[PDB]
Parts: sequence; C-alpha cells; structure tokens
Amino acid sequence: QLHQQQHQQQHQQHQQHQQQQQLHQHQQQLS
Amino acid sequence: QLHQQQHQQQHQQHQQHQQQQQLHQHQQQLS
Amino acid sequence: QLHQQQHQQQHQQHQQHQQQQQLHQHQQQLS
Amino acid sequence: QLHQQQHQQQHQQHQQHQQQQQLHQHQQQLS
Amino acid sequence: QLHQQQHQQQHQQHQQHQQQQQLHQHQQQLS
Amino acid sequence: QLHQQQHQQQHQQHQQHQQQQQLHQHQQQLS
Amino acid sequence: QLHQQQHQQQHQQHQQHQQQQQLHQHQQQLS
Amino acid sequence: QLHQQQHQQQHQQHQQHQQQQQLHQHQQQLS
Amino acid sequence: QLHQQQHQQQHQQHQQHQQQQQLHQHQQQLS
Repeated sequence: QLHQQQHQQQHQQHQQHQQQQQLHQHQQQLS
Repeated sequence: QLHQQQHQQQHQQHQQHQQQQQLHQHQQQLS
Repeated sequence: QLHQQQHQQQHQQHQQHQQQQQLHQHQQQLS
Repeated sequence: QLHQQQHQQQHQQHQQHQQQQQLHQHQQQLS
Repeated sequence: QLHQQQHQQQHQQHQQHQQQQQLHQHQQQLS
Repeated sequence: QLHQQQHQQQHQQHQQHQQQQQLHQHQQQLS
Repeated sequence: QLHQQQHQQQHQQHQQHQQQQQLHQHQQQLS
Repeated sequence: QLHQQQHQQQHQQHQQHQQQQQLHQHQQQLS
Repeated sequence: QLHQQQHQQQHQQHQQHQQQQQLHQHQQQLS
C-alpha cells in the first residue's frame, strides 16, 4: 500500500501594481 | 506501507509594487 | 512502515517595492 | 497647498539587437 | 505648503546586443 | 514650508554585449 | 581574401517540464 | 588572407524540471 | 595570413530541478 498527498496554496489580498508577476505551482508523482 | 505528505503555502497582504515578482512552488515524490 | 512529512510557509504583510523578488519553495521525497 | 511633480525619460539611438528588451516607467502619487 | 519634485533619465547611444536588457524607472510620493 | 528634490541619471555610449543588463532607478518621498 | 564561418547547435532529448524555457542563437558578422 | 571560425554546442539528455531555463549562444566577428 | 578558431561546449545528463538555470556561450573576434 502507497499513499502520496501534495497540496499547494497561494493567497493574495489588498494588492496593487503586481505587474509582470508570475505564480507557478508545479507537482509530480512517480512509481 | 508508505505515506508521503507535502504541503506549501504563500500568503501575501496589503502589498504594492510587486513588479517582476516570482512565486515558485515545486514538488516531487518518487518510489 | 514509513511516514515522510514536509511543510513550507512564506507569509508577507504591509509590504512595498518588492521588485524583482523571488520566493522559491522546493520539495523532494525518495524511496 | 500641495504640489507634486514626477518626470521620467528613456531616450535610445543607433541601436541593434535589443531583443527581449523591457523599458518600464512606473509612477504613483498619494494623499 | 509642500513641494515634491522627482526626475529620472536613461539615455543610450551607438549600442548593439542589449539582449534581455531591463530599464526600470520607479517613483512614489506620499502624504 | 518643505521642498524635496530627487534627480537620477544613467547615460551609456558606444556599448556592445550589454546582455542580461539591469538599470534600476528607484525613488520615494514621505511626509 | 576573407573567410568567416559561424556554427551553433542546441540538442535536447528525453526532456519533461521545460516550462518558460528560452533557447537563443545569435550571430553577427561585419566588414 | 584572414580565416575566422566560431563553434558553439549545448547538448542536454534525460532532463526534468528545467523551469525558467535559459540557453544563450552569442557570436560576433569584425574587420 | 591570420587564423582564429573558437570552440565552446556545454554537455548535461541525468539532470533534475535545473530551475532558474543559465547557460551563456559568448564569443568575439576582431581585426
């Protein structure tokens, strides 16, 4: 038996001038 | 039996001038 | 039996001029 | 009485191969 | 009475291979 | 009475191979 | 008599997740 | 008589997660 | 008589997580 959990979060609030911004979320699982 | 948990968080608030900003979240699991 | 927990956090508040900023979160688990 | 002046200039001449170039002009005023 | 002056200049001439170049001009004024 | 002057200059000439170059001009004034 | 040779090569194989990748090949010759 | 040879090579194999990667090849010849 | 040879090589294999990587190859020849 194998279990594999991955969780990612990006929260943002009251923001201004987020020019040329990048948010990257990247996930891989192998067997 | 194998368990593998990964968790990532980025919180941001009251922000200004986040120009050319990068948020990277990267995850890998192998067996 | 094997357990493997990884946790990462980046909190930011009342910020200004975070130009050319980088937040990197990187995780790997192997067996 | 309040006065607030902002001025920005970018001049370029006899140029070649300005590939993936970025010119950013950014201005804010508050009260 | 309040006065607030900001001035920025970027001049460039006879240039070649300005690849992946960045010119940033950033200004803020508060009260 | 309050006066606040800020001045910035970047001059460049006869240049070659300014790859991955960055010119940053940053200004703030408060009261 | 003048001879001027320029050669560039980029080979890639068995690849994954080449996100936001850049391959630049740049050539100039003058007289 | 003048001869001028330039050669560049980038080989890559069995790769993963080459995110925000840059390969730059740059060549100039003058007379 | 003038001869001018330039050679550059970058080989990479079995790689992972080459994030924000840069490979630069730069060549100039003058007369």
